[PDB]
Formats: sequence, structure tokens, C-alpha cells
Amino acid sequence: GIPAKGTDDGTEITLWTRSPLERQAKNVVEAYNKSHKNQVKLEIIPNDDMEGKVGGASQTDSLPDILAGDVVRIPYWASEGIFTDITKQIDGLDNKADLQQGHIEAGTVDGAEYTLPFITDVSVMVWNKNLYKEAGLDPEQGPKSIDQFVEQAKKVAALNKDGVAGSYLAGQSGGALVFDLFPSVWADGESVMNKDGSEATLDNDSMKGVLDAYKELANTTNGLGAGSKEETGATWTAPFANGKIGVMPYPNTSTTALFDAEKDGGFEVGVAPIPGTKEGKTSTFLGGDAMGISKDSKHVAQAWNFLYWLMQSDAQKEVFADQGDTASNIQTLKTAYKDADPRIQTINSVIIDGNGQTPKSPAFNEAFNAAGSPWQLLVQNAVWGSGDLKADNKAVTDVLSAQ
Ligand SMILES: OC[C@@H]1O[C@H](O[C@@H]2[C@@H](O)[C@H](CO)O[C@@H]2O)[C@H](O)[C@H]1O
Repeated sequence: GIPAKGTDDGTEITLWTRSPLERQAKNVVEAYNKSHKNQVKLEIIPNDDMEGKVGGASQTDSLPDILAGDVVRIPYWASEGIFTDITKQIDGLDNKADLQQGHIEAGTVDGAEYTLPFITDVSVMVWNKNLYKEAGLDPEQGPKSIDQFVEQAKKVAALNKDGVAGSYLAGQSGGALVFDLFPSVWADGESVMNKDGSEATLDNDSMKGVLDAYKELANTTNGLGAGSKEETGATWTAPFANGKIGVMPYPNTSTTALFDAEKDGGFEVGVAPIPGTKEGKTSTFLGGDAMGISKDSKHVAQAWNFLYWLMQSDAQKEVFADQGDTASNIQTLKTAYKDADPRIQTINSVIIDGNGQTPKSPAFNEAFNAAGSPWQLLVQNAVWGSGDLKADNKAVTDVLSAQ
């Protein structure tokens, strides 16, 4: 940071991250604070509050020592000078090639590198094995295609049980919707953006299949749980956690809660990679938060001590693997989970297999995550409305390129 492994001298370091990653953030900070003189003062911020909080703090130069941001948000923040240039420190890491590359790439602008992985968050398919058995489905057969996803959701919908639906769609969360829907497109070998991130390529047969799948469930009695049309992103993981949804895309960072509920006598959870339109094709969204040292830090060496510590396979095993969470370190993924719950090892295989993507655009929030983004309207038109996929896609590109 200035020293190789930074300075551990009893400095209080501030770290900001977001509510969806709260369980993993707690584990990381608890472990750091138990093993260092330095202490991290953790703030966990609601997902939708980070843009305005970071923007406001940038203007009053009160950004924290360590800022973690959604990997889709980082390219913009890094372009605005939110982060201190740590190119030489990242480039000195012996194990740089083991670190989740999408998170480093998110923070790469003009040869400068600003970020490392903080918490990996990947999208997977989860299903309720109890509802599957009740519906006459094989409880171990996750969907291998978007068609099979529809069939399984429809059999759970046909149970006609109070508050039970086949699937659930985060209708008003552009962010949840990229996370949940992009992988089906990538699984098929299609793209959602051009290489620059300046154009949307969403008007494709795989995206149309995915939207038509959710349209079918929208037009099925009990197809999509109540709340799907209004879901802001604040509650989208709750209906499945509550045992009310047959099958849906889901964050790996929320699965440990499900595995725990199951150990405590709750319903049994299936996990599989998100499938393509094409039988047996799979992908994921290589998301989560990357972290950098803010432009406002007066403890760069102490912040670097945290950044350095977390990249090590030791810390990655302690804070991720030993807590049943997916690590940001591929060497940790390949070595530290040999006796983990098979569903954890299945989740890790969607990183190791290499079929996932991290979308990179300076305009990503404005085009995708933002409330009433062109992407949110595109999905809404296609699922609950009349879609014009060509027109809606061009609305996304007009934000991506303008400017
Ligand atoms: O934001 C894009 C990726 O999706 C996941 O985050 C989601 C939020 O956008 C949504 C609103 O909270 O909750 C989801 O967990 C990944 O963490 C992001 O990289």
C-alpha cells in the first residue's frame, strides 16, 4: 500500500458494503478484527442506497478507507476517481492469477487497477425438494433447460396450495433480473452487450426464450409468486427462503441461510447451475462486490493490510470455505472444499468451469440496475405486457452509448 503487506498498527479502518452480502461481510470483518491490531468499522448499506451514498460522500470527501461496490457499478466509480490507484500493489500480489478476474477487470480503467474481489456472489438455480416431491417431480432433477424450468414450475403451480407458486421473478429489480436472466443467454453462447459495453444485444433467440418462459408462468395460475410484479429487490430471496416457491434463480450468498434452515428441520434445497435454452448448457453471473481504497483514505497502508490479507488462500478458507461460502480465490475453490456439502462444491464448479461472465460498462447502472431502467421495462413489457424486444433493446443501447 506503501509496505508489501501493509501496516497493522491498531488503526480503525472504515469499510462500506451492501445488505445482500451482509452474512459474508460479517464473517470477513469478524475474522480480520480477531487476528489484527487494526480494526475494521463495518457499515452495511441497502443495495439501492450505495450509488447516492458513494456520490454524496465523494463530494464531501468522506468516502470510507475501503469501499466495496457491486462489480457492475465499479467501472463507473473507478472512471470517476472514487478509488486510489493501487496498480503496483495489485501487480505485486504473488497469487494475482488465482483472484476472481471479473472483479479486477471491473476496476481496470486506462492501465490503472483500482479493485480486488471482496465477496463473490454468483447466480444459481435453487428448488424446494419438499414441493417437488409433493408435485410428483424427481426431487434431485434440477432443470437442464429453460423448457424444463417452466415444466417443473408449472407442476409446483398445479399443487394449488395457499401462497405456493412455481417460480418468482424480481419484476422491479433490474439488478436481480440481470443476475437471474443473463446466465441463460451466456449458457447458449449468446451475448447481452457488445465487447465495449456501449450496445445491448438482447434481441436474441435465447433472451426471447427466457422472457417467453417467464411470460408462460405469468399466464399460469400460481405460476409466479405474488409480489413478482412489484418486487423492488429488497425482498426477492424471501419467498423461496419461506418455502413458498418451487424453483428459481438465486444468489449463492443466500444459500448458506437455506442449508442452515434445512439443518434446523426446514425444507430440503436442490441447487444446480442456471441452464440455457439449450439442453445441458449452463452459466452464471460472476457478481458480488469488488473493493478498493477510496480517494479519501488517510490510512492507505492499513487499508492495504486488509486487501492483502483477504487475497491469501488462508483467509479465504477461514472467512469463506469454513463458513460454507464461495471464495474469491480459485486455488481456495479447488483445495478448501473437498469435504464441503456437495451443493457448495456444485456451486464452486460454476466458477471453476469458467462459463460465467461479469458484464462491464461505465453505463451499467443507468441501463440495467436503476429503478425503471430500459432493461427493467424490457423485461416487464415481455413478461406481463406486450413486448417490443427490438425497440426495448435499442432503448438499452441508447443509454449504454448516450453516453
Ligand atoms: O447487481 C448485479 C448482481 O446481482 C447480485 O446483486 C443483486 C442486486 O442487484 C439485487 C438487488 O439487491 O439483489 C441481488 O442480490 C450480485 O451481487 C450483483 O453483482
